[PDB]
Amino acid sequence: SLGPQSIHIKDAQTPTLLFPFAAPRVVGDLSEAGSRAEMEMKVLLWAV
Amino acid sequence: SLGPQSIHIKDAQTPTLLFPFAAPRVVGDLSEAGSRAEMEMKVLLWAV
Repeated sequence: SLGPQSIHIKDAQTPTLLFPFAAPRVVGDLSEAGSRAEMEMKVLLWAV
Repeated sequence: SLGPQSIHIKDAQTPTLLFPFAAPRVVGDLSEAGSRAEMEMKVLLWAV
């Protein structure tokens, strides 16, 4: 809604499909592997 | 070491066995299952 009136944008949606192809992270310049080996496992499992 | 002198306690040790039977947590009065289902998986995997 702007000042004088409103704008209809998104109706309402109920999904049917789902495609979790989430690439975790492309960073390798930190020597990060100990925290990364659990953070990416978060990014897969508990996120999806 | 106290004031005047020192006390020898632990020599030095290098292990041979290892037994990780760590029970994660016995708490059930919080409705905690969403965070618990990753915290216990930490307590097993990345801790050991």
